[PDB]
Parts: sequence; structure tokens; C-alpha cells
Amino acid sequence: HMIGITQAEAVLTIELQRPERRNALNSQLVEELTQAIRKAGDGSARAIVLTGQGTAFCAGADLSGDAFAADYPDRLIELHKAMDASPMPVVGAINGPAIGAGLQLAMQCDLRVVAPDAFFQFPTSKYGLALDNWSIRRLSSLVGHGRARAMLLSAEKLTAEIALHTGMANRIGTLADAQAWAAEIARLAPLAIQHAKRVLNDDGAIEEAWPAHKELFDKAWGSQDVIEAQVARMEKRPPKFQGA
Amino acid sequence: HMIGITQAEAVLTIELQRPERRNALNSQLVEELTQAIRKAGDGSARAIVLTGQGTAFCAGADLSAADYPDRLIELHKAMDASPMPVVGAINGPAIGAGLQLAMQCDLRVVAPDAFFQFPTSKYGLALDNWSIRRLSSLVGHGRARAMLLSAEKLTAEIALHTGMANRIGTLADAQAWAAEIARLAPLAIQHAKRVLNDDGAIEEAWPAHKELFDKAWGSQDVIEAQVARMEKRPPKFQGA
Amino acid sequence: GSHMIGITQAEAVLTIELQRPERRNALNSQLVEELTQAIRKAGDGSARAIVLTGQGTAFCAGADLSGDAFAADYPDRLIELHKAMDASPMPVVGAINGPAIGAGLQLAMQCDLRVVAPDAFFQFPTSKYGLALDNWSIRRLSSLVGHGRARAMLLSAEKLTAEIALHTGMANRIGTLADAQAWAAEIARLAPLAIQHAKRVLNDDGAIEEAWPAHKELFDKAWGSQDVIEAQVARMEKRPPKFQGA
Ligand SMILES: CCCCCCCCCCCCCCCCCCCC(=O)SCCNC(=O)CCNC(=O)[C@@H](O)C(C)(C)COP(=O)(O)OP(=O)(O)OC[C@H]1O[C@@H](n2cnc3c(N)ncnc32)[C@H](O)[C@@H]1OP(=O)(O)O
Repeated sequence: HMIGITQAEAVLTIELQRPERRNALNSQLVEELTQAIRKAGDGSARAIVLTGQGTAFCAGADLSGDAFAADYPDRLIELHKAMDASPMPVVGAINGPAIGAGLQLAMQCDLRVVAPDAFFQFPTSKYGLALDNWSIRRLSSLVGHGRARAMLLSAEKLTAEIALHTGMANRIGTLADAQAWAAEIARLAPLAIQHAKRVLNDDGAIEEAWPAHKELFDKAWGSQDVIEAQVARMEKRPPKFQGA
Repeated sequence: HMIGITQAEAVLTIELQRPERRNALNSQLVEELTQAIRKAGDGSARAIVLTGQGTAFCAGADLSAADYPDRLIELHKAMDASPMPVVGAINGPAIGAGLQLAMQCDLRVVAPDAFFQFPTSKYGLALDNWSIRRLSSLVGHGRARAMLLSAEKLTAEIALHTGMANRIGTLADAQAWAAEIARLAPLAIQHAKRVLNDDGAIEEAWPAHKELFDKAWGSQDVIEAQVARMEKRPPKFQGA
Repeated sequence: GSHMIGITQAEAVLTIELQRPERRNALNSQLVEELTQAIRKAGDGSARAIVLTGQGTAFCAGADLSGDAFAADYPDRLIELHKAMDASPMPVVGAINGPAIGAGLQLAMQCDLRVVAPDAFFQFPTSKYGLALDNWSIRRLSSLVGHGRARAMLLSAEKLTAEIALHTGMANRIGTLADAQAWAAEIARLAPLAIQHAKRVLNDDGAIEEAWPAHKELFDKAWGSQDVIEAQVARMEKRPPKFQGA
């Protein structure tokens, strides 16, 4: 009910359809994606394009919110496991902003073709949250350790042009461009691609949090600053965090 | 008979001389190369330039033999274990085993019309882990995915951008730089090289990696890729 | 008395300024000690961020144990400084106002963020002096300028300019000390716990590595080598060195 699924040549196009929420990921959207990924090429598709309707690729977790629901991360993790395990290369057609879980989604694609007005951001430091290790590692490999530090410690927006610079974007362009590239890739040897992908994803990005990481993570998540962050936003005022 | 070795002051230059096959490696040219690396600084060399004759640095492999992969493996061990900096004068296209060899150099100067490629996904093959890890460290994880999953070329300008090329220039340029390097203190260069090479790229394949590797190599698609080329037609891969 | 560093605070930003401009802010045992102390005691304190910077034309030109009374426990005093920066909950924005060479480049890399002047450069000139680096300096350099350019900096003492610092990501911005402070100010209005978590994970990328056994030997040789002696002679003599590889 919340995604579009089409196929032309051997390219499955999976489209996030919540444009009125900038494709924010609630629980239902996350389940429907997972399913669409697992059932990709049941079936004759050799590649997937993943993209969002409207002006955003994905605005992150739904602030309504599943974002702060306790069993929401597991659905996200299962989504990511499904993409990682799929033998299909996923070309992300990033048609506009990708934030939070939405950045995570974008980075879990195998390749990225990015629209000129799209940007990338982890606003974690504005909301007092904390990321899983994989997000941090993969971001570091895609924009380089220095920019990652700036994105993670200060919520720096990564522009499209700069995403093209560091490698996070492979190409700057449109959905049609992404679909055309996926067509090429769909004509390549699948076993070679499946091998590259698996080895690539096993670069060590996938990392269980160290004990200090887990403690700092929980401490951030169950902090009062989390409340203050959303309140200041809705009240359209600056936050006053207390570090607790 | 297949390589040229010369020396000017402190700099040993090793030139691939199979420009008829665009310097494609085989049984012999690799084994000769291994010796040139070992028997360098035998000798008063403090720096090696590595390069290729004609239009190509090395366009891959051409075995038109059974221990070729061994000889290839030992070649890499040699450049890795070697105590001297190797400036790759990448004079033209560096493809497959050629990109492997170019990456095994400690530094790179790349001719303006040279490019780098792993076309494995056009031929249905798989790479070892080290090639993937090091390519990732040199062109960044993002561009590495595009090279690995889509067989995309890395042009010289982007090689300079990412760090794969330290400079754009000629064999002459490489030699000029290699000479300044020969004047640097060897023990410092040795320690840095060993630690740099030990960044984790020298990695043994995970089980799933090995399953997918063997699967790709023994696939029918590998034949299809070759037969399709010979028939100037598009491949129809089965994924088997 | 007097100090080798200056400490001021504007709102929640603590600016620490290295003040050995006579020596281009070359580190010694006292300066390093004063710096360690200024980092632990920050945010003790209403400060939520640290701007690190150098007085004069250089950020920090490396090391100069010359007049130093306790230059003996300078290597260990240097390890302490790096742990305190790594352990600090405060994000540290280095304002690299000039050349950061050697230990100065190590210090620069231990900062959480870097705002670099247009005339600054970065350099590990260890191959000109025949020394060896610890694994962390090498790993963290690799992450900040990419593996390719890392070999070039380490094997041939290549200078990374401001402009190519921005390119690789070594320099987050090209700006002035004020610019570094305006940015740190913003960061000081962010949520400390999120920052604390990220920094700790980021520093635990693997760059903190114990030397492999083969690494230690090459390091110990390089440092015990005659060429180290030679390279100093050749400089204090004002002439090219003749390195022997021993
Ligand atoms: C093997 C696998 C290896 C990996 C393992 C798994 C890895 C994953 C594991 C993860 C598990 C760990 C924990 C998870 C950690 C991450 C979870 C939290 C991170 C988050 O995503 S939090 C949310 C952050 N996002 C934001 O704050 C978005 C801010 N900006 C915006 O929403 C928008 O302004 C833009 C997206 C930029 C677009 O702007 P615009 O076009 O001007 O639109 P606006 O006028 O602002 O909004 C239009 C309408 O959309 C609505 N909307 C926008 N965003 C959301 C949202 N996120 N949630 C709910 N509603 C949303 C907005 O309210 C508005 O509604 P209207 O007023 O009715 O028109």
C-alpha cells in the first residue's frame, strides 16, 4: 500500500510512496520494503533501483513516532540484512534528501546515482541520539574519515556535489539515469557481481558495538536531552541540552 | 628476453617488453619480473621505476603456464617484501592483473591517457580479497564499488583525484621523482612501507568469499563471456 | 614564571593556544604537560568544546627538547597528552593556523575537527631524518588523506597543502581562528552525549593499533640507525646527507 514496484528489462524499480511525509520510514513502510527486497527477482529481475517519490529519497524514521518506538530498530536491522544478503545489486536513485535512517538506507545501496538537489545528513547530534557501528564505518568509507567526523559530530549536510567528490555518490543524475545504469549492470555476470558485493560489504563496516560504544549509545538514547531536542524543534526554538 | 633493466645513478628501471600483447603477463614475463625485483639493489639501487613499453602498462594476462598463478603470487610477495619504494610509471591502460601489479607499486605516476580497470564482471570472474581491499583504499570505497560491480574505468584525472595516481606525468617524471626518493634514508622508507602494506588489505578470503569465488570461476558464464566476445555479440549470462 | 600555553573562554568555547612561537610552537616536556592539564580540566568548567591553535605563523613545527630539563620523560608525557585528547568528552577543533609538522602533525590529527589556514601545510618528514612512526600516526593519516597520498607523505615526505587537505578531508574547512571558534560555538550548542558517543566510536576505527612484531623491529632499527645521526649532522652542517641504510 505504501510502495510502488515496477519492472522493465531486468530492472526492478522499488519506489517509496509516502511523499506527503517526505518518505519518512514508519513500521509499515519498513516491512513492505523488506518484503520487496526479498522477493526481488522471484522472478526475472537482475537489478533493483530503489528510489523515492516526490522531492525526498527518505527523510528518516517517522517522528510520529516509530523512531522512538522500542521494537523499531529491529525492523530497520532486518531491512538492512535483507539488502546485504540480496544477490541483486541495488542502485539507489537518490532523488532528494536522505537523512537519519534515510541516510542509512541510502548507504546500504550498492551504488548511488544522486539528484543535484539531494543532500545527506545524520542529524544525530541535534537530537541527542547515537548510531550503530555499521552506519559510522560505512559513512567513513564513503565520505572519508574527516568529513564523517564533521557529519557525525556536528550534523554537517553532505551536498550532492561533495557526495560526488568523496565517492558517496557514484554519479550525479536522475532516476532514468539510475535505471539505465542498472540495465547495464543487469546484463553483467551475476556471480561476479554477487562475489564483489559480498566481499565489499564484508570490509568490516558490519561491526558489533564495543562495550563502551553500547554504554554510550544507551546513555544517549535514554537521556532527557532526547525530549528537549524534539520539544525545541516543535517549539521552533534553540535547544538547551544538559548532557544527561 | 621479456623485460628491460637499466640504471641511472640510484634508480633501477624495469620495463615490461611485451608490447605486442600490450604487456599481458604470462608464465615467463612474471618469473622474469620476480628476479628483477629480488636482484635489485644488488646493486646500488635505492629506488625502482616500474613501467611498460608501448601504449599499455599491462592489459591483463595472455597465456597463449599451469604454475602461472604461483609465479604471480611470488611476484607480489616480492614487491611486498622488497625493501625499496617502487614508483609505477603507469604509461597506459592497467587492466586486470595489470591493475593488480600497478597497485602493488608503492607509488604511482600516471600518463594522462592511462586508465585503470577490473573488468571481472564482464567475464564472470572474481578477485582475491587484497585486490578489492587495496583498490578500495586507493579510490575510496564508493568508486571501488562502481569499478567492481560495473567494470567502470578509472581515468587518470580521477586517479589523481582519489589518490590512485600520486601524479600525472611521464616515465621521465617518474624517474625524476624516483631519484629524489633514492636520496631519502632507506630505513625510514622500509618501516613505512611494511606498516602501510599491513593496513589489513593483505586479507585471507572469508568462507562465503571463497564459495562465491569458486562458483564464479567454475561457472558456465565464464565461457559465455569468452564465446560472446569471439562472436561480437552481447552475453546472455545465466548466473550459473 | 610564565606558561607555554594560553587559555581563554568565550561562552562555552575553550580556546587553547600554543605559545612557543620563538620555536614555531615546537613541543617540549613542559608545553606537552601544560597542554595535557588544559585538556583534562576543560569542561570543569562550563565549556562544551575546545578550539586548539598555535601562536604566530606555525600551528606546531614538531619537537625541540633542547633546553628541556625533563626531555627524558617527554615520550611518555607525549603519550599521556594523546590519551587525554582521545578520552576527552569535549570535541576538539584544531585551528591549524600554520604548518603542522611531525609531532605537530600528530597533534593536528588527534583533534576531532580541523579548520585550516590557507598557508598551512601538513608533513611527516620522517624519511628526510630517517625515523619511524607509530602505527596510529600512519593509520589515522591514511584515513584522513587516503591511502594513496599517505604513501606519498610517508615515503617521500610530501607536503599536504591546505588546498589538498580540504580535498581529502584532512581539513574540514579552510578558515581563520575566529571561523574555528564560531563553528566550535555551534557544536557547543549540540547534544554532548551524541557527540561523546560518535567521537569514541570514530576513534575506535582501528587506527589505535599496537605495532606488529615486524613493525617494532623496523622501528627500532630506524631509530638506532647511524643515518639518524648523519641527517642531523648534514643539517647542522648545512649540506645534503649521505644515507647508508644502516
Ligand atoms: C548487514 C547489515 C549491516 C547494517 C545493520 C543495520 C543498520 C541499521 C541499524 C539501525 C538501528 C540503530 C538505531 C537507529 C538509529 C537511527 C534512527 C533515528 C534517525 C532518524 O532518522 S530521526 C529523524 C531525522 N529526520 C529528520 O529530522 C528530518 C528533517 N527534515 C525533514 O523532515 C524535511 O524538512 C526534509 C526531509 C529535509 C524535506 O523538507 P521539506 O520538503 O521542506 O518538507 P517539510 O515541510 O519539512 O515536511 C513535509 C512533511 O513531511 C513531514 N515529515 C518530514 N520528515 C518526517 C519524518 N522524519 N517523520 C515524520 N514526518 C516527517 C513533515 O512533518 C511535513 O508534514 P506536513 O507539515 O503535514 O506537511
